[PDB]
Amino acid sequence: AGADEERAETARLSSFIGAIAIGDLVKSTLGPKGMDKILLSSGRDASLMVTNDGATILKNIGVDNPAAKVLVDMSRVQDDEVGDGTTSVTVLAAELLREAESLIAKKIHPQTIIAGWREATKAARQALLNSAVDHGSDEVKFRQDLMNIAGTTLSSKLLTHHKDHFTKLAVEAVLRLKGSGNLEAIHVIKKLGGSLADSYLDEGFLLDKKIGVNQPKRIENAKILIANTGMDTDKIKIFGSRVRVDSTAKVAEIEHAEKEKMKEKVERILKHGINCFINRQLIYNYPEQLFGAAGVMAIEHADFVGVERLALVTGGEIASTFDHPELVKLGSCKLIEEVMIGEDKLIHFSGVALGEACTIVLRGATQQILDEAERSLHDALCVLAQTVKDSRTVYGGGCSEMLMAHAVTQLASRTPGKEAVAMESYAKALRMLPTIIADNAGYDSADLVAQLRAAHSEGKTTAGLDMKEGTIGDMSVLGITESFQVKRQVLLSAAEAAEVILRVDNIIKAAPR
Amino acid sequence: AGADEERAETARLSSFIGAIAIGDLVKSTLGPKGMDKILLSSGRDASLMVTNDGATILKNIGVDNPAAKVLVDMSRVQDDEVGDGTTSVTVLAAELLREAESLIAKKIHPQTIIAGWREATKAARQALLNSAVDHGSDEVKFRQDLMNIAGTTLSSKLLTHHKDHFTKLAVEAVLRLKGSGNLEAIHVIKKLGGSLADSYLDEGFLLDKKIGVNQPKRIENAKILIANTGMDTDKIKIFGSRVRVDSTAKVAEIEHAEKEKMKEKVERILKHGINCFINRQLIYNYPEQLFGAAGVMAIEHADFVGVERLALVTGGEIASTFDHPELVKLGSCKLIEEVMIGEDKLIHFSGVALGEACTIVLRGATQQILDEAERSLHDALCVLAQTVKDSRTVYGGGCSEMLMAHAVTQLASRTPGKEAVAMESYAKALRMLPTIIADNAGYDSADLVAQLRAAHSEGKTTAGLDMKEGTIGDMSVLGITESFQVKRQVLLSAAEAAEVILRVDNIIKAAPR
Amino acid sequence: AGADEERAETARLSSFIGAIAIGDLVKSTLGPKGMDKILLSSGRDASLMVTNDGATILKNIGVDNPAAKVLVDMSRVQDDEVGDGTTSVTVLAAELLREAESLIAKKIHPQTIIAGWREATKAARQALLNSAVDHGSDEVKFRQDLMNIAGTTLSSKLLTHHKDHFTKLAVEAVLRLKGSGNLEAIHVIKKLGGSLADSYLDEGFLLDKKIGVNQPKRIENAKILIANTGMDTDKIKIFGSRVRVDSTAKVAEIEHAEKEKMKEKVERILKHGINCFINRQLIYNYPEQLFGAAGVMAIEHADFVGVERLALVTGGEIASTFDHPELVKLGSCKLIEEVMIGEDKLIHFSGVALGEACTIVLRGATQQILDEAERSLHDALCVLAQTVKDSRTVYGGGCSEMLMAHAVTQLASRTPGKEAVAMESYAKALRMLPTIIADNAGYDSADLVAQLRAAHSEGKTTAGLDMKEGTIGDMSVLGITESFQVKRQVLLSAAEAAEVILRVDNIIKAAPR
Repeated sequence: AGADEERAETARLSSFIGAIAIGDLVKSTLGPKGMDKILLSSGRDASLMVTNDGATILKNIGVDNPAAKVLVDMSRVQDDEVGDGTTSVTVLAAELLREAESLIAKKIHPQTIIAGWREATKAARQALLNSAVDHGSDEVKFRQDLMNIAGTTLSSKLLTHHKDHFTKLAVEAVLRLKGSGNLEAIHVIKKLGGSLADSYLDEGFLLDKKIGVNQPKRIENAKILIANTGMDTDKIKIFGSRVRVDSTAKVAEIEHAEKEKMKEKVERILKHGINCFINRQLIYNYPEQLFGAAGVMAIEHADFVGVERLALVTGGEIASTFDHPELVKLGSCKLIEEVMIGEDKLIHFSGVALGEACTIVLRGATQQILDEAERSLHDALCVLAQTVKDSRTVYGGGCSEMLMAHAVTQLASRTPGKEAVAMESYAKALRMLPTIIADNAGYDSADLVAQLRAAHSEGKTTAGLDMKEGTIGDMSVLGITESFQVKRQVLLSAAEAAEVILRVDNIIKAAPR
Repeated sequence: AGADEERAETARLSSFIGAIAIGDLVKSTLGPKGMDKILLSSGRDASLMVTNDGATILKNIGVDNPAAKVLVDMSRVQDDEVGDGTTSVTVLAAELLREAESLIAKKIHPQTIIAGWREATKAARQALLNSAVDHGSDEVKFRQDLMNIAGTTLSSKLLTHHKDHFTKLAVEAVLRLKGSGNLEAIHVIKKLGGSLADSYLDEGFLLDKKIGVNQPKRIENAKILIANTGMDTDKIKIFGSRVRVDSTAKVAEIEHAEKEKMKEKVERILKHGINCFINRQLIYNYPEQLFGAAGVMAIEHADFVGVERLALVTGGEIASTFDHPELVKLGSCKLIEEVMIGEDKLIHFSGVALGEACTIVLRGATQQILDEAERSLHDALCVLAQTVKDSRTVYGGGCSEMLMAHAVTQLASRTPGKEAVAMESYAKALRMLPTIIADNAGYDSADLVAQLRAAHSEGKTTAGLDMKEGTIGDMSVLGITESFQVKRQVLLSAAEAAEVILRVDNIIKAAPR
Repeated sequence: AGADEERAETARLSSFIGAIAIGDLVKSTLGPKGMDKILLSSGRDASLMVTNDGATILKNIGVDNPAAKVLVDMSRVQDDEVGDGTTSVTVLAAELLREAESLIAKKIHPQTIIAGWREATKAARQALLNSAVDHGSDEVKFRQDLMNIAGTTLSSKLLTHHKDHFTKLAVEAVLRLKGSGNLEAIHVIKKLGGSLADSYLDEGFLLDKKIGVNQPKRIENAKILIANTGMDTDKIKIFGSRVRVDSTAKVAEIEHAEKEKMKEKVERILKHGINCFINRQLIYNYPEQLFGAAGVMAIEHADFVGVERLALVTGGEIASTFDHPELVKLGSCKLIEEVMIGEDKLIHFSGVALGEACTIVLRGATQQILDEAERSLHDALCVLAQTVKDSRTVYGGGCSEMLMAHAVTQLASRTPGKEAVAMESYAKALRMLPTIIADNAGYDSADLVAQLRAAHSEGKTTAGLDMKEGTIGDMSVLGITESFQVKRQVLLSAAEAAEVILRVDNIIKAAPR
């Protein structure tokens, strides 16, 4: 079957290599001051894709044959549950593998060593219920809505110079989302024109299409018409082919028949007061001359997904044949217009009666960075939704890591012999996270770690690493916090990821269903 | 893999090399006695293109991997707002990079150095509000229209002998152009025939087509008809199919139907007084005989772009079916005729009542050099149009640069330590421009630097580098002046390109896929 | 990387190499002795073209990449002014480059050297607006029409034993083209039959074609018909299909319909008295039988180019459908006939009322030399038109070059020696020409230079190199003269063309790395 199997030394090594390669790259991402990375790939990759979110970059590609992709895939479930904020879940699992060099010296029973992973659940659950997290969002909430965790997610990201304002905007978007919808109908677009606000919140839906140069500039008391069938007429579903009437003179009636399609469209249209027509496909030329005289703005080949979303927004319609007008059609009427804001022209649909669907339009600084904002909304939508629902968070700035480390030292003394040596090694791993945060800051590491441990040991969960100061301070005053979900899941599956490879000392031979 | 990550000094170096290569080529370009350059290259290039405009050449070719294309791109946005006259903006940006080698010797914090750019605000503005330059350009004007900057723009260019006259012509074009209509409707064609004037200005629009050998030579009562649909008839979209017939005689009735189509065209046409017909497509043969007898000039397969601009000029038309004659067509009426010019035959539309759109025609001797005028005219339109709107200029020949240099010298050593080195690096950058101007003309650079600084220091703004003289002289009488917004923007444009790579906060980075 | 690597020493070399190769071929050509050269290429070239005139050979073919084709191109512009006689302008420019080797001795600044070209304008102004010319050429003028300069142009050419008579003929040709035309409508052909005249002057246009086996030999009071559309008829619009009949009687109309086409052509034709028909395309067989019996000669697939000249000649016509015979057709009638010239069979159109367009028929002895005459006509027409318009001339045979040389020697010592070496070199360029004129004569070159200079110095412009004498004599008696503006342009042109690549030190490169 072309099976690739490695015995003892080689099998273990591949996991070891996979964990180390990813650790160095992800470590710089963490913290208020993160580093943006630039990735270039060939083969269905347009240009360098720069992702600040570690989970997004791993999901996108499958670089090579060594085992690590499955470990990567699991993080998505975590994302649906919580996901982002800052990425640290992958890093802790990778360092577990490094003491394995020490482990070979033990020389014969790795399985006994394994009982530590179940023990790790003990280590992780001890962390659970231990440490005051937060009071939690009531619902909507006035000032606790943001200016907290989203900013922290952003801090590692470059756009933060104007971006932090954008993050603040996103919570407003999440609060409106809760009501009856689901987790759908959120649309964001960006504009090349520069502004300090760098974004506007629209009460309705954003679209970009035009009938033609002629027609009135704006419409009011608008009525919206949506048609399943195109305005094109002649073919039927089967030719109706070679007609041959009895000279040129009667061929004219068929041309006349076209006029009948034109007239029906205007007669029915005039009574309603129709201000806008939206059709998802091709549109017949004849009606276009007629729309301009009437003062009605139509949209040719409107995208179906936008239209379908639009329908809940406008009260909906039953789309059928030209009978479609009047009562079978329901149309919202606040205002439809093409406004000209800043430079590039677009059409704004707004004032929806339903209130169950909304759209956001962004403005940028004008450059390569502008395309960055596309990925940027998506990060914001996910961070806030979970933070309000979980109602639980933990202190950032490495505050969480030092507290747990003091507790885990005790755990090694907890077990009489073999368990103790293995359990202690897991505990020392946590120490590196605080050390790395301080080192990139531009401050002396030795002074930092000694003072750090003393504050955590005392019992203050709030106290943590302050990079700006270069010393230890109160994290809570800063307002930096990490989502509660990211911490419980990493601890539970960090052990599971390493568990499938390392515990296997020998291989049978399968692959079925 | 394939990341092209470039860390610390290597990243800085790529910016450095791009700047030095560009400056040497462009330096000879700005001056009364510029050289002129020809590029051979190969592949999709013909042979020795010669461009005197630095901005045009940088955009045309993107030769290599190092970053500079985006910096180059920004020059064009400047062109819309003024652009050229002479190209000097690119040179100043490059020189600021040379001091960076000195900076590694300092080896402290590159961010700290960045402070000089921000205080460059007090430099660009120092150039501003200091030294009155002219005062005029209120609108139209008799002799201030040219014999100024346009001559200077072309002074560098070889075509100066006969062409300086052409430059004079271009401002007349801008005067008609000016209004609240921004920039629209400008068309220029060079012709293969030589005259002393080497160009005549047409009051209307120039086109090149003919109905056929028959029909009268001159209409002089010119009325214009434009049709969206061809004169061709048969298929409609309801064929009547491929057609039988018992005998050849029956097919005769079909010909007769074609005849009716001819008659409708003439009956309506004579009443209007129709003198010329222009159709943007193929034209059916039958009407052609009709037009010839009537004394009406028609154009087959007329280009659409000419028509839309022409419509603005004539007063417009509404293009529909054969109902098109009379009132639905406005038809302007001064003079339409085909006029022989020197060598090649062309058709001229003239006498436009609206006044918004006009056309320029150039002739020339008949040279490789002659095609040069097409790109040159575009440059001519851009320099003069902004000259009137800005209403402000600066002294050329290095006068502006030496003055600014005197102010920056005080700033340098006065501030102690780390900031002084940064401030002074920018300051001596200005020194190179005086050296570069004198060196290319055949005079000793060393002597020139000493004498130049002493005159500027005294307080005479007008005095500057005179290449023909070999020393210093009064710049204003020479006729060399620089656009007002080129100087505030150039300092800012030079500043941002180098600054962005040195910002983002450290970033040692690495990244996989 | 791209563009061609030239600046400093290598760039100078390309100009240098182009000048030396061209000078040897052209040097032989100068003067009555002048040597004819044979050039061979077999694909797109009929036979070796001797091309005695230097200007004609350089323009026809651009053999290679080095710069020289553009320098060559200017000479035609000179030709438009006059630019012929015997070629000398190109040679003087080339020798300017020879002492450039001396210039590397200076080893540092070529620009000081450049001021010498300006000096040349001062030096060359003593050759134009100076000396004396001839003061004849009233325009038209019956006896001063030729036997002068055209013979001189031909003196170099070998054919001038019977050829000189041909040159005399050409002025009559220039006189007839006098008017509002320019240079158009002149056709020249040659024949293989020998006669003393070697040529004949005809009243009209010559075309080689024949109708067919049948048809009258000659027509008088001839009327000319030209048709855009061929005489082929049947399918038009809607073939009426391919027809199967029910019986013999119905098919009567098809055969008869063809007859109507025949009837229109004959009945309309008879009233006019039609003697000849010319069609630029294929012709239908039925009319062909008619033309023979009627007494009318028709031409199948007549060349369109021949037809267009003929139209000015006959007063023209409007070409369309069979409505064409009568007033819409203008016929000029003298005599149209097919005649025998010595051996070959040709058709002659003659007796043009307009007089604006004419054709020349050359016969000749039966020689390689005979094809030389075709070469001669293009040169003949250009020489005479300019001579009447300029009203000024200079003495040939090297008389012009030596006089100028005496003046330039003084100039070198006037300037400082470093400058002087560069100025003197332009001056000694003139000296080589006297040596060449004598060398082709077979007389001793050393003796000739000494005696030549002494007579020119004295002040006699008329005195020059008498090749036949072996010493020096009166050029005017010989009748050899050069037009006045050939000299004005050569002196300005020779200097700056070379100067543009020597003026500049560093140049044209884009951005390799």
